[PDB]
Amino acid sequence: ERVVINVSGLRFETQLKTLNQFPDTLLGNPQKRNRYYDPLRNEYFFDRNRPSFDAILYFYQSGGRLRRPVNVPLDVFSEEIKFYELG
Amino acid sequence: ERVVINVSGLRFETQLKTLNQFPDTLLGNPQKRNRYYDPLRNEYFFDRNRPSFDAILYFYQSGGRLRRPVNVPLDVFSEEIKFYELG
Amino acid sequence: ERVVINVSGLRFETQLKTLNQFPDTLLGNPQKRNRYYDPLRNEYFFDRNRPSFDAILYFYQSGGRLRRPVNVPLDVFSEEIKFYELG
Amino acid sequence: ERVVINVSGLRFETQLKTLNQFPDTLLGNPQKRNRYYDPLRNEYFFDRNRPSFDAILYFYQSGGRLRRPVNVPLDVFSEEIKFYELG
Repeated sequence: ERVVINVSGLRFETQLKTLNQFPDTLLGNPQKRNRYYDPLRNEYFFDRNRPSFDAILYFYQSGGRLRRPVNVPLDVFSEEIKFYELG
Repeated sequence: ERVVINVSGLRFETQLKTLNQFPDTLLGNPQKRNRYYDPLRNEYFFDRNRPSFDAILYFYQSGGRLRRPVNVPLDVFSEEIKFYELG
Repeated sequence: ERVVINVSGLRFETQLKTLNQFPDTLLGNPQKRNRYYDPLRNEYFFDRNRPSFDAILYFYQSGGRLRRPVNVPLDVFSEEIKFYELG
Repeated sequence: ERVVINVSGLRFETQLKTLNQFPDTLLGNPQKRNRYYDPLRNEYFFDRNRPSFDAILYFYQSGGRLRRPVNVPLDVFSEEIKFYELG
């Protein structure tokens, strides 16, 4: 019931139900997310920006609210939104 | 004597005495906090905003001081305060 | 040669030599730091503000430079400086 | 294929291929990075500023983009850039 997402060493844990809410996104779509799955460690690994992920995960947890972390530059954050397919 | 609170993968450790200071809150009230207790991992798990929790825990540690993290948006933070019942 | 400081669940690792640089401080003075030592886990535990500690540790690592983290309020940070005896 | 960089207790994980992109830097040059390698723990250890490292790692991940974290002071960050040899 609980998924582990490893973003460059920073582990995030959430419920599969939280991700499946938006099946139109990378993390909400099994076919897409599975290419990042590590069966040895049983977690999804992304070699990407760590600070931006708090806002990405919150998008799912809040049911669709997206807020840019002030500490994260606008151009860095927009690239992440595009990668995770939230737009 | 020490409690572990797991907020979306981010572990916080504090003393039970620190939480019991405010028995009128979610974390200070055994009946409320226990529904989030995971006996397998022996920790309380919250699938919620990670950045906001530093200020939530500090509220207990400082004996009642609540300060909003600049890096956390006002509307996101207020929802957390309501959830943890600090108001 | 390496010490582990656990601040409310957030682990920091540094070298004993880095702390001993300022023997006039809490962390640089064996008699003071030892009352926070946990022999079971072999780490020093502080049930205190997590965000402020990055600047506290950097004080030792930089050889005396103290900068307040913008994300940490001035009154919260000053209380930490007083506790760790850096002034 | 995956490297672990331990910055004062904060673990970062990336791919060796991500670092080797810039062989002219500390982390991209085997001869330089190896003096910080810990064979016992199998990770590279740096007793340095933690907040600055997110932007340092992102430099490699983004293929050369360097942005200063607002929460990190300009003079602290510049010292890190010099140490990791990104300039």
